[PDB]
Amino acid sequence: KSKLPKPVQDLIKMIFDVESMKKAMVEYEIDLQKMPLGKLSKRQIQAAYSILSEVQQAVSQGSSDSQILDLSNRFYTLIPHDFGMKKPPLLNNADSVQAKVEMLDNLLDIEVAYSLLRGGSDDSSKDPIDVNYEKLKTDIKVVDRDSEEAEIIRKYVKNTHATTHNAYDLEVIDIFKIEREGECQRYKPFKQLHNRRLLWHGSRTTNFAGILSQGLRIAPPEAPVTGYMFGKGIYFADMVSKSANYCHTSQGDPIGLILLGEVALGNMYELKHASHISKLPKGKHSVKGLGKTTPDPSANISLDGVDVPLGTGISSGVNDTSLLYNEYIVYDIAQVNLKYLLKLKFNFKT
Amino acid sequence: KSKLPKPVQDLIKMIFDVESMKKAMVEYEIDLQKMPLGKLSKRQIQAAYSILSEVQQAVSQGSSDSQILDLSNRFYTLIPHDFGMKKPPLLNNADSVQAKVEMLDNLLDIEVAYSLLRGGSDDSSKDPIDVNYEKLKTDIKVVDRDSEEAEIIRKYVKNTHATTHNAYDLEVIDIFKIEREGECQRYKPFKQLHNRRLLWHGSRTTNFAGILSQGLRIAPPEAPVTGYMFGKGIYFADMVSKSANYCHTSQGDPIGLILLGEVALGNMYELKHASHISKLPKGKHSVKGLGKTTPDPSANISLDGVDVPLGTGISSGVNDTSLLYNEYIVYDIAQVNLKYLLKLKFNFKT
Amino acid sequence: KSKLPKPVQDLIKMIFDVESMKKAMVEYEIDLQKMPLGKLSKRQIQAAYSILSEVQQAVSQGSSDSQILDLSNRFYTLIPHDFGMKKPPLLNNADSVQAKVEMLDNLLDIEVAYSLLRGGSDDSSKDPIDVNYEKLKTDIKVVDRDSEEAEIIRKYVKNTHATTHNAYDLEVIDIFKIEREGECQRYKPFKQLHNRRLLWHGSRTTNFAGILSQGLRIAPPEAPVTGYMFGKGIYFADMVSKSANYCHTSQGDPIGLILLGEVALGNMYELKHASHISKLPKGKHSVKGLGKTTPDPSANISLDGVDVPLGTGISSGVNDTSLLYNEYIVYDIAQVNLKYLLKLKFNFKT
Amino acid sequence: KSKLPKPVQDLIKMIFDVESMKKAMVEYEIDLQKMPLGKLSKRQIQAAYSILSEVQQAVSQGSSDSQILDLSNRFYTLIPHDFGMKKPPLLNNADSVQAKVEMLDNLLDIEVAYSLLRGGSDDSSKDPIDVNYEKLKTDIKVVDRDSEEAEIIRKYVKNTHATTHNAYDLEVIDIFKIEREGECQRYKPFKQLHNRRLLWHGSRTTNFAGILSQGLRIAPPEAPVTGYMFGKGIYFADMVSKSANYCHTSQGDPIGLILLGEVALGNMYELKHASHISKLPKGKHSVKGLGKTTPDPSANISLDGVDVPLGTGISSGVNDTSLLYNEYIVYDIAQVNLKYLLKLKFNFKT
Ligand SMILES: NC(=O)c1cccc2ncc(-c3ccc(Cl)cc3)nc12
Ligand SMILES: NC(=O)c1cccc2ncc(-c3ccc(Cl)cc3)nc12
Ligand SMILES: NC(=O)c1cccc2ncc(-c3ccc(Cl)cc3)nc12
Ligand SMILES: NC(=O)c1cccc2ncc(-c3ccc(Cl)cc3)nc12
Repeated sequence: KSKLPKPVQDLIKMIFDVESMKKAMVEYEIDLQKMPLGKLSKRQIQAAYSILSEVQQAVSQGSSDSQILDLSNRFYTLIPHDFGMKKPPLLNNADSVQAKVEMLDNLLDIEVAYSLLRGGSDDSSKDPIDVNYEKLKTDIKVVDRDSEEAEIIRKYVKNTHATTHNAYDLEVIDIFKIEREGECQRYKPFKQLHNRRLLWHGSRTTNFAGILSQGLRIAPPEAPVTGYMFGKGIYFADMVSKSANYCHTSQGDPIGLILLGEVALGNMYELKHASHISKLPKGKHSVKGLGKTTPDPSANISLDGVDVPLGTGISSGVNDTSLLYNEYIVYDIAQVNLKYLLKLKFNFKT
Repeated sequence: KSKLPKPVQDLIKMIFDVESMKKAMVEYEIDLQKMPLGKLSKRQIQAAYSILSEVQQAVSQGSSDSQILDLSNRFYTLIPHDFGMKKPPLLNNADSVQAKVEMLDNLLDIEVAYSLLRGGSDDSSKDPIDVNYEKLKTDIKVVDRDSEEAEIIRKYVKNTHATTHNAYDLEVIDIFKIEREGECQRYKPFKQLHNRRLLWHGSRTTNFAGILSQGLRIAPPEAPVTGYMFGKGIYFADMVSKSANYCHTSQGDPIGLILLGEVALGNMYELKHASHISKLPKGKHSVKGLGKTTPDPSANISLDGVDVPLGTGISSGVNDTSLLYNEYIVYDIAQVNLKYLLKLKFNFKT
Repeated sequence: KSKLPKPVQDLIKMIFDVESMKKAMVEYEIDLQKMPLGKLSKRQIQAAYSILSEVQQAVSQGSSDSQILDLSNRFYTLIPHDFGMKKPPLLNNADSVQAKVEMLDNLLDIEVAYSLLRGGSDDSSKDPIDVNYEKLKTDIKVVDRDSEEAEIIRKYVKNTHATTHNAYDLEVIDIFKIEREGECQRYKPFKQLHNRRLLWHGSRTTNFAGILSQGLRIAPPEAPVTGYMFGKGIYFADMVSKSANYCHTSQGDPIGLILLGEVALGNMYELKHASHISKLPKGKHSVKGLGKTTPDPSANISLDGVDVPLGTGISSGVNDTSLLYNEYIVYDIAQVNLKYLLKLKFNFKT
Repeated sequence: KSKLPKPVQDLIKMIFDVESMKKAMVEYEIDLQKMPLGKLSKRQIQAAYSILSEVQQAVSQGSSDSQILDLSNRFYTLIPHDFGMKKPPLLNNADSVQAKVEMLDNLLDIEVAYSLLRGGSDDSSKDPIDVNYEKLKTDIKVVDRDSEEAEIIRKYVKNTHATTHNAYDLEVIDIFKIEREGECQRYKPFKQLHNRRLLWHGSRTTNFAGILSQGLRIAPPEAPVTGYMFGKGIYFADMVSKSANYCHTSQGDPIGLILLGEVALGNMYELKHASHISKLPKGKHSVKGLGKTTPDPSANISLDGVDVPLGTGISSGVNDTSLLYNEYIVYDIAQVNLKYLLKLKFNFKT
């Protein structure tokens, strides 16, 4: 039925916990009585995403309340909502839509874990976990907290944690040398570039499912342009906390998982002001966003090629930037490979 | 029974309407249970505001994370919210905080209608109505549907209806020549001030009972300063529709109330960009926001010592501004003196 | 000699100083020996204007050394310059191409005072002063150092003398009453507009002959819009010293002339930033640049009606705007009506 | 006579012609009468630097008119000028000082030359050439026209010659391989940095005597930051034409001198908008100005650690940058090792 160490089990389930996946669709106010996990789909969410963009060009170009209104109505039709007896919010405030973008985004992954799990259960193998874990196509290699590799990972978390995120705290618990389904032959031609470094990348536990079926993806095409500060692409941080801030956990759930991986940054194009990048300047490969504080460069290990900014993040010279901390964004899925997949508690400050 | 011309009665009961008030609070995601309508308090609200003002300051300074945490919990608790099955919408985005600034503004009058309501269950000289009528300390004397005034007033409504404001059609149902007791007395000084014209003012119907009672009021000190495009004051539009857009009358409640008052402006301070200010430049008595559309002035009829921009919408010749229509914002509750109240029906083309 | 008040004569002996003309040109580095005073022409200078304009819509719009080099040539050949053994300045520094604008302006005026100065002023009856007077086609009368009028002027002068302009002390020598032949008939329409004030206007003395003959003109079309802060129009001030800084007086020539005209402002367009107006917004009849300082408003007095801003300088509530002091620009020449022409002597601190 | 190859003999005499020195002094209107070479002085020029920056602070911090006038006086009273019969320019244009930064910069070297040229003149043996050659304390050797290096340097020129610089062609009259005494080891410590490359530097001929004897240096402490775009440092280009322009040659004086040095940039703090740097963001070594057009990135030609941008100039993604071409700044003089010296003729068609 099984064999995976306890920590692996406490994981394989979280990934397919069809229960939570519901409490999540609920959080976004969905009428789970017309839009259940069973009738989800990329191609549908995609239509949702597209409606959202036809609303960005709406306000911007200045559109008749009629048009603004129609749009908002279609969106709430192709994506049912359960408000109760309260007036359905408006979608013409940029902030309003962005809220929806975040929503539609966290959804994408969900459609996977289910449709991906709504089958494959026939050849009587082992306990439910094995039949799923197997389809992960990800050798969830195990790591020891008292050997070598992990030894370093310890340092990372501890230091890369911002002073402005003192609303909770971390506590290393599980390290697992995750290894995708041959994403190796993919990230190899992307060695031809300097700048190999391990950065974070947090998310919602309900998401870490498809993050393995076909790793970190970039906002599909139909996504709104002004949806991201540096455009549609994979985002990374050299500050654990900041990336943790993307786990979204409450007092009754101080236990989400994070991830660590290296990207082929090559020659990074660093901005200090928001820009919805479409094409990289010729010669450039990635984009860095200079924040007001940064892992002290004076100190930071490395090896095997990759680099690690694990120095008491101090204040950089940049002082006309909008960001508070750094950001790294590459625009080619094949320009990244996942190495380790942590997980720790968030014991807040209620 | 009653001694108010039929229409004036349908009005008394409409604004002093029991059920609607509760119908209005629920939709705001308020938990009637823990938040009993008969428990609203003038100070209980001003306490809420200040929480918001602190929530937007620290957010516009990327301060700490233990600010939104604590501050968010507090608010939702002071003002009992029943998200039912949804997750408490953190007020971090510094955007959903505005929708909150709004609600309170509303709650303010709701709170006044009630108190004012619950205070005359004693003597019984006439129908409940007439009793609640002597409470608005105002003279609501109907206007002869067929006369100059109606013609003027009605033509005003029709002419300054803006195009981009398509989704609803307007049709005057009845005009009321209101006269708040004493308003005439404090407005007296300001009539020696040049530049005073009839502008519009919309609002939810459950706020009128308190408006006719204590008149138009600025946001309290406690409320944020970045809550209103041009600071805390009494707003006015010269575009009927624009001001009607603030009645929030839906398919279910197709009729709202619009207020026509006389404003002592004088030396206006032009602006094309939103600028949250707390004071006027020397020699400045009001602030005027420039819209790309405005009433043609060559048609500014002068109701004896008062102007009326009944001039059909036209191009102002300004274009680098961020307003599609004008706004007038006074900062002394005395510079105002309401003259007309009107009932209208909204014909939606959704 | 002549039946003209001694004073009126000295004013004439002033404006009609030919030698002082060449002096100007010289200070500009012009080659009199190639461009003799008697060789000036309006089309020349005008055609010179377009070159500067052509540099604008070229220089900053991205250019080629060849062009700037070429256009700079076309310019310097068209208008001779003597720099001696020193490679002549190349037009492409904005501040550089800008002086040429300040240069050309002063030039267009010299030519007018010149062609006028000699067109038929050598008759029997009376001498030159008398003959050249009538050329001015403007009544000129003396005002007494005791007339309520003079007391207003003097008051207006000393009170509105800015504080940054501390490099000289003023002293009114001879006040004069004037009236251009047929300007009243030209100002009659606007004579019935609102907001009329006594604003200043400073100019180089050897320009007056043309002004008292042609009235204050607008920089010809062919001038780059960018060569002027608020588009091409007439400029006035409420700080005597702001327009006085334009009389181009040295110690050699410490006595200058300044104007007090009646301008029909109407609806001003309150701008605090700079823009190169080409068209005006509806209803607008002028533009008023906002400055950090301004005359005290409650100090405004009135002479014959016209609001005169003789109120001691005050800090305005508009601090961010570019201008340190106010400005007024009208774009139709008929909105101005010269009344008083002063004759004051600077006391320098150079 | 001199035992040095004639070509070298020409450069020594050229960069020591006391006449072309004076031609310089006059180029700036400097009064040679009351301000002759022999009277120049390190202390003097420096003191004017302080004044020059006084004009900066006082101008960007405001003040009044009387002060601006006094500082200029103090400047001219220090460095005598002869403005013929023109109006003595006023320094306040915030860039009218820039032209003075240039002057004072030149004056320092011009002064140096003269000083070296007199500390060892009354000697006897060979032509004063070998006498001045040794004073430079820098080995100079001719690079054979058909020397492999020659084909590379020339390639660089013809390739990195900007298209907007079409007001002159370029021909390499001479190529030199110089080696300043001492500079080989004060640079050694920076030979460990990364991104060491060949970059251009163009300056005045009368300026080279000191440059070879003191090496390229950064503006003094007294000197004002406002005089430079990215602060006091040593600048470089990768577009020979860009550096060419700084040789200030004319149809009269067509021959100029430009340098090729290998700068140790390391980790560049890349900007794209004018900024007067003070501190260099941690981890940053140099500064890079981004240009709209740039030497083809995939054409780089490395020479052991030292990269060479000889690729034709094409376009880079950057479009919001304020620059037309790249730029390079190091804020430590020891971070630059001079290598070659070209003597080239310009070819204008004017
Ligand atoms: N993923 C990270 O750890 C992460 C690190 C750093 C910056 C990020 N900026 C935006 C987002 C982001 C998160 C969720 C969604 Cl839906 C869109 C963008 N993530 C980020
Ligand atoms: N209501 C009007 O007639 C009105 C007219 C013009 C401008 C306004 N700007 C802001 C608000 C406003 C609306 C809702 C809330 Cl809660 C606060 C302010 N109202 C306005
Ligand atoms: N003329 C005034 O008295 C005067 C008053 C007020 C503002 C002005 N702004 C610019 C110029 C101005 C002056 C000379 C040149 Cl050549 C161009 C513009 N004059 C002004
Ligand atoms: N030297 C170059 O070829 C050169 C290349 C690139 C940028 C430069 N920016 C400023 C200056 C500069 C140097 C001295 C002075 Cl006085 C003024 C400007 N030179 C530069």
